[PDB]
Amino acid sequence: HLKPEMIEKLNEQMNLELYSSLLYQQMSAWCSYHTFEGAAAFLRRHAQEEMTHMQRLFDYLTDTGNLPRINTVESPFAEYSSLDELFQETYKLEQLITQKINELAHAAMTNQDYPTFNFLQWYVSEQHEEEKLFKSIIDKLSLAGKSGEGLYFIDKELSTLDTQ
Amino acid sequence: HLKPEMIEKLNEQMNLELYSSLLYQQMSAWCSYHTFEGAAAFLRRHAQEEMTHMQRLFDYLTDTGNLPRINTVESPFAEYSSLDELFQETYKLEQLITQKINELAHAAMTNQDYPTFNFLQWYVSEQHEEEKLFKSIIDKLSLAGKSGEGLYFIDKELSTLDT
Amino acid sequence: HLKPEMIEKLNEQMNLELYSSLLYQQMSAWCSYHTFEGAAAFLRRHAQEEMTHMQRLFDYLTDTGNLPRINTVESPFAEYSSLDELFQETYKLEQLITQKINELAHAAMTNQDYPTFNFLQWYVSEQHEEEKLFKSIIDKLSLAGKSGEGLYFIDKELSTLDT
Amino acid sequence: HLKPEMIEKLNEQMNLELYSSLLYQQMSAWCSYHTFEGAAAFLRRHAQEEMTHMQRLFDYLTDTGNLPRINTVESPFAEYSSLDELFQETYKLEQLITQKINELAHAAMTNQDYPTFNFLQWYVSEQHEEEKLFKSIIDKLSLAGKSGEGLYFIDKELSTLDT
Amino acid sequence: HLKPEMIEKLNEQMNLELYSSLLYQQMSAWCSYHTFEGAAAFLRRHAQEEMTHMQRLFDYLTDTGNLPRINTVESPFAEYSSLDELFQETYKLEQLITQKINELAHAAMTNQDYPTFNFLQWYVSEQHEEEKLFKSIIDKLSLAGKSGEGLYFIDKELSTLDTQ
Amino acid sequence: HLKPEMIEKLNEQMNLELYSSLLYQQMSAWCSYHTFEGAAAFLRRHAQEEMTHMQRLFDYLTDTGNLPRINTVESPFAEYSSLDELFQETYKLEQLITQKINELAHAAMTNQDYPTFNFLQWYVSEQHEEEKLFKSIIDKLSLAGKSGEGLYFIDKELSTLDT
Amino acid sequence: HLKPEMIEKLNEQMNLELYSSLLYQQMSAWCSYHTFEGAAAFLRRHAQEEMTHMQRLFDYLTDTGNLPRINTVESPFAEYSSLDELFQETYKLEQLITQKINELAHAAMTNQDYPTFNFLQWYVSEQHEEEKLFKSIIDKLSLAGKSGEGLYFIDKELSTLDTQ
Repeated sequence: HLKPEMIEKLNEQMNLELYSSLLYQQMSAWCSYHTFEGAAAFLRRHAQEEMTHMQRLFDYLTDTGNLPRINTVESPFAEYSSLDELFQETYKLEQLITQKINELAHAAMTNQDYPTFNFLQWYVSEQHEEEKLFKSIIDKLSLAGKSGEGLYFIDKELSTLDTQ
Repeated sequence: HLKPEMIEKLNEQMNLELYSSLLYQQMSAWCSYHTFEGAAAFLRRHAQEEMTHMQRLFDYLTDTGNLPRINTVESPFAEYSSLDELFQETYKLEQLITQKINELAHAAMTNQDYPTFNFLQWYVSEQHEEEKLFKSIIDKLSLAGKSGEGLYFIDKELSTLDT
Repeated sequence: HLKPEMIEKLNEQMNLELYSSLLYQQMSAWCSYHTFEGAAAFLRRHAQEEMTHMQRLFDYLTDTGNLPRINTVESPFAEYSSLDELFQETYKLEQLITQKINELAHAAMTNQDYPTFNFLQWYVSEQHEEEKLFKSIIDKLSLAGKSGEGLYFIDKELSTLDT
Repeated sequence: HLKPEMIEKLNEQMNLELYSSLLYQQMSAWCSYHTFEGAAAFLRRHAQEEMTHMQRLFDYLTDTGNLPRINTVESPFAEYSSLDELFQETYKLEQLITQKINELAHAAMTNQDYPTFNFLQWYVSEQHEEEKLFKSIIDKLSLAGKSGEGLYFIDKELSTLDT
Repeated sequence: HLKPEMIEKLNEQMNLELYSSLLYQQMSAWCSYHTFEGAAAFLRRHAQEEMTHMQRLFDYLTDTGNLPRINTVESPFAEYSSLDELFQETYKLEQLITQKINELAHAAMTNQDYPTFNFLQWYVSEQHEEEKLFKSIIDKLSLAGKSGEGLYFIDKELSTLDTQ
Repeated sequence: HLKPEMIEKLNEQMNLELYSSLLYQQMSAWCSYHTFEGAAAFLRRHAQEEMTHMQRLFDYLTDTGNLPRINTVESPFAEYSSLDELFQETYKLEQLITQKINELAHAAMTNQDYPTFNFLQWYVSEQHEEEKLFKSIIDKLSLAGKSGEGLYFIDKELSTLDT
Repeated sequence: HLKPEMIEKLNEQMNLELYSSLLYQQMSAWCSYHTFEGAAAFLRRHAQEEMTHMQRLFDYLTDTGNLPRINTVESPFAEYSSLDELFQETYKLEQLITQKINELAHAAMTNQDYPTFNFLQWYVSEQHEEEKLFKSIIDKLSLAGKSGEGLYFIDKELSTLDTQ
């Protein structure tokens, strides 16, 4: 009893959360391969977090009598020139996700779908936290990332970052 | 480190496990949509388990100096005519995984890759457990799955199976 | 404080929740009378839950300087041809409540009543949970409700459902 | 010590108990193969119990200065047309054991072997409990065993019966 | 989905483990009859251990969709001239069992049956332990077994041997 | 018992592990003398670890009715130009140890010595972990090892690494 | 600091303790091969003890600014005609160690090396314990070691000797 438009938008965001999980997972291999073991462990944990975001959309869709649908997932494989460029990409992905959540909420308002607007609030709030988390990592690299010694400590901080 | 043939079969297996995870995820949606909430909960738990099979291959690739590559995943989306057909498919999928693992083990032997052969034993053993679990569900469905009532109870058992 | 239109839709919703409580109470009598004691126990618990939905609207009206008014309640008394028809009706009632809440939320927006919009989110969220609970009971009845035996078991599940 | 006739009937009974253990073991294989995993688990536990009946006769023979002799055991392998036929056979086997014990008790009396008569009371009493357990399983199968669904539930009960 | 050859080999080893249980049980009567109560108790416990080896093959066969089959079991009855000869026989039985496990593993390799090769590893490892256990008993008898006083202490050590 | 070839390769690997222990021990002195006390502590702990590797082979040889032989061990003493060079040598040594273990596993398979192949699995698995550990130290030195300050921290991390 | 003479005698002594470790280890295999498993265990534990005596010297040398040096270690492999003869050899070795420690102590006095004389007191005291331990084993053997039965008991004792 959601409108088809909203069902699909929700469904697409579910797929986006899935992609993001796999992108973070893939990025963790780049890190491991380039010796950034602590950044690898943060990314792997973050990948798992994103699956949780996926499952939550998946559950909203099944609970409203819909059939979520996992679409083709493009390969997340990429090359990065530095640890710094990899985290620039994570931050831009999180900004895209934020923007798609804003579009979903706007569409929910325009369609007068108050259940979905309310459901989305969890994501509005989480994306705020995500952008702070990923911006703080860029800010660390900016400040201390210009030597191997600096990278070595940031890598250590990443090994346990956000496990409060 | 490892031979090109081994790296490639490992990487392909890691992708098959990822696919399996998503297929179980997708099937649990089919189950919720058709009111089998227990089966859905079991499929969802099992999706997560398959992800850990993926990760263990991912971590062996990275630990051996290689860069695991998550390839494009085909949509797991499908139609099933019955819960029974859906679990037939899970069992076939698990027999395919069993077979690819055995092929990987045999490649390891013939390439004299003892570290890989040893790594794979975890999968040989897990696949023995996977096939019993999925076959036993099919057996439940053969025995008691021909009425709503039976499905009802099987669905309930599935809601806590293997927990 | 609040606009006349908002006070009135709130007050009407408070009365709909009261009615819902009594209707569930009345249905639990139909269930006891027809030997479905489990369904009766579940309906009785749910009647109490609906009363708390009533009270929360009552308390928001009073907290905003208004005097909530319990209007005459129509008799919830009715005949049902089956336990299945009875639960069809509970689900329709819950979809009607969902719809009135969404109308109330929309009125809140268009009146730029942000305190009321915020108060209503508790109901939007509760109604999402109500519809799943009632739909799942209907699904149980579709699957296993066509024999005495199935009803027996469904009745037993209902006796502890959502506790 | 004991008379030749007593030593021999004891030794034969010890072999019948061994055979019974293996027959229950073998039946549990038939049950697993046909998907009755609960019945299989119960048969397997019961096989172990029959082994302890064997051992107690073994230990009485040795304690009385005799050398117990495990004779050749016939293959317990067989085909059954149904789980019901299989449990019919367990019950017949248990009635045969009951009868051989009673013959042994009577031989003990007529040989004025009071130590043996006293030793055998453990078996008289155990056989009373064995026949109730096996008869009750047959009764479950008569009552609810005519559908997949019933078998399903009976199988589940068997998985924890007498534990 | 195991090959018939492997199913039968597994099945035969199951029967061998069963025989061995009954042989140990039978040997314990010889011991009791000849007053070696402690050796009797070790043998009875070992007989139970061998049944466990049987059940494990039995379970692998049922779990792979096969029907294990208990065959005719020959009588284990024998005469022994001494406690020492009885333990020579236990050691040779364990060497036979070891060899049949090696043949089963070789056949598994040749057939490319990696599940069965992996299953058999438990037995490769156990048989290593078994041969040490039974060799140590022969070594005790060799060293201290030549008098009744010696036999009396070895019999006492046997009464609680391998119950760690 | 085992074949002469297997006995000899096992004995030679026992000796290689012993040598490795003493090399780590000697390298720890180089590190102490050049003020890398944390590196020295890690190397001392690892020398003890390699001693356990030696023992497990010694014990397999004795348990199989053989007589292990500790051969003459050449002095492990050497000059290192840097801490980075020393750790490059430890990694090369672990690679050699891994390769010998793989040649031993191979010889076991082709001699059909399944007991030894099984025994060697512990080493296959251990050498996988040894290589990850020693490669990670060289990776730390590569990232952070180019200033006294960086060496200072790596040395700290090494003082408790892998405990 | 440390005079050359002292550094050398200390390093030699480190190497003798390393040799003694390996000799005890090699002797345990002899015991194992001849079925004296309790003796083998004792010697394996004692080879570990000697290694700690090696390490304590190693650390004294490094702590005084020297570079201890592990020299070539000659094969400890030997034939022993009996368990008794093997323990006669361990006793003689321990007397040699005692004597080398006393020569080191004397060298430390002659050279006015009070730090080293102090360091060596651990060894003086230890070697007094070592000699009692290995003498007591020979004394068990001369008393009860002339029958297989006697040997079986001493072997049992050896299996847990010196463990608290």
